[PDB]
Amino acid sequence: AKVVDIRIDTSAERKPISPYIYGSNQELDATVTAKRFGGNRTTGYNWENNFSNAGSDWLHYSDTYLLEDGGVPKGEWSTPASVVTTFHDKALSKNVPYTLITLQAAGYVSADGNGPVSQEETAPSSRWKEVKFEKGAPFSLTPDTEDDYVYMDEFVNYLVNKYGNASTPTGIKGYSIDNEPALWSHTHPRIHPDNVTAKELIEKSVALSKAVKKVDPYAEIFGPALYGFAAYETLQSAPDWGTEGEGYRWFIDYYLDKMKKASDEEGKRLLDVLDVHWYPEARGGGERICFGADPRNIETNKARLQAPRTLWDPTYIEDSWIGQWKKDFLPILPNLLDSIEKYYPGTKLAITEYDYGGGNHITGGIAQADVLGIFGKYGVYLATFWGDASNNYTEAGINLYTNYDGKGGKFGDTSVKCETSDIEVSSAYASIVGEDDSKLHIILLNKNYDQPTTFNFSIDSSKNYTIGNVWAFDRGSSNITQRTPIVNIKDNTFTYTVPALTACHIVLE
Ligand SMILES: OC[C@H]1O[C@@H](O[C@H]2[C@H](O)[C@@H](O)[C@H](O[C@H]3[C@H](O)[C@@H](O)[C@H](O[C@H]4[C@H](O)[C@H](O)[C@H](O)O[C@@H]4CO)O[C@@H]3CO)O[C@@H]2CO)[C@H](O)[C@@H](O)[C@@H]1O
Ligand SMILES: [Ca+2]
Ligand SMILES: [Cl-]
Ligand SMILES: [Zn+2]
Repeated sequence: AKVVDIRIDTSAERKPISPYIYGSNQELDATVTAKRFGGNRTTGYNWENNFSNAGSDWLHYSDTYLLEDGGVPKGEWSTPASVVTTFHDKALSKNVPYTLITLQAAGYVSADGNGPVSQEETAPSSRWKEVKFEKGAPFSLTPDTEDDYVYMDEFVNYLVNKYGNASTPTGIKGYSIDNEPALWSHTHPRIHPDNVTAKELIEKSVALSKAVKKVDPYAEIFGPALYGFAAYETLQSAPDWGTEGEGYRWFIDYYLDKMKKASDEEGKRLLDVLDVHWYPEARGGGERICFGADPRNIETNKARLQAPRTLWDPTYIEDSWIGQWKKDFLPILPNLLDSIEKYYPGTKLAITEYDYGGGNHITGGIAQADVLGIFGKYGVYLATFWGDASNNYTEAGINLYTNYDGKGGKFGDTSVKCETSDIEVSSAYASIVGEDDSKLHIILLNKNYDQPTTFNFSIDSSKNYTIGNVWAFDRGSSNITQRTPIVNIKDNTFTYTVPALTACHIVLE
């Protein structure tokens, strides 16, 4: 019999959980709290006519993909920014409080939707329009599609004119400085053939941020949307890192320090959120836990359940090149947060793309629930899962926090102290609402693969809990269903046995 003790103190370690950590990039069968318009297709997106380029994802085709995939009504295809206004309109209609829109910085955007762009048509060419951050002339709500430029501040002006600025209820709250710059030369060689330099990225980030904030001083700027660890460390061996990086432990520090320096010179914050993508490299059963992972491989599923620990646990070393060669930078969230504290205090942290895999398997659901608990506990500001609606268990993991009862019930927004005696077989996160502990929320995850786990709970609270309602998902179904309530609570202690591989949300009152 596996027995684990869970100890919670509702008065200790109280910290707000940002409401935006429960987001997505795609349209999911889950209640989300943030929507990001980003990814490869957004680098060459032209707001003036809605065309965009697939880059290496599909023969460098310039077409109407984003209009089609975004579900934009045909009659609006020629309307400026219809891809983005359709995107934000949808978010607003779903009561999503945060919309993050990627702006273009690689350099050029699609001039047309005429198909493949040849290598001989690498920008500049008739197939592209040059991006300029500041128009330097009066904005127009009807941008000229005949000239050679596309202006980012004019794009932002169009959105602010329509929705109000970021301080208002319907305004777009954040903008991203493009997408995965260290991969521009790989994903978008027809736009930016040369490997991005550290100097170039800072120059562009500062210039675009200034341009955006002159239009909407309340908008939050997100950067650099790094694809993965190699970019975090050296911006993918940036051509000038040997010189620019002198004295810096990794590119993350250089980016924060240089953005802080530019902000100090400008007189206002130019970087609001340090933004990175994290697709785990963790392996099990001979394969990575994401990207083509086989749900039949038990060792991979088991590795997926432990992988979230790389985000916070100093004692956990995953099986990957990062776990092997980059221990100095693990656990990853504390290292990113440490860098922020050292080089640009006050900067927020966001994970704008991530996927732990096994999306249609119970372990993908449990890992997703674990990751969200970790994001909340460690102070992540915004997070957006990258993956489609077929990831039913990932969606259950999100709904366990955002809509566990099907009627809007959600995890508390204030994290409180909650410790488990066995971090390998379980995870537990607790929260309350605001400053009130009248209702105590607990996400309890049993990672035991084939045996139930008995949990002995001990809670320190100003309230005496008498009932604990329960909602959970498991291998029987990704649908979250209400379970029999916990009723024998003695002096805020109780014992609850959970079946193998089950994710629960307990609400004590
Ligand atoms: O070209 C016409 C053709 O399009 C087909 O659909 C394509 C689309 O053109 C293409 O742009 C799209 O690309 C995806 C890509 O497949 C996906 O891997 C990638 O994911 C990246 C992400 O962008 C991140 O920034 C980072 O690198 O991590 C993630 C990976 O986890 O995003 C791209 C889009 O941004 O794929 C679709 C489907 O193949 C139509 O299907 C076809 O009918 C049209 O004729
Ligand atoms: Ca133009
Ligand atoms: Cl990158
Ligand atoms: Zn789904």
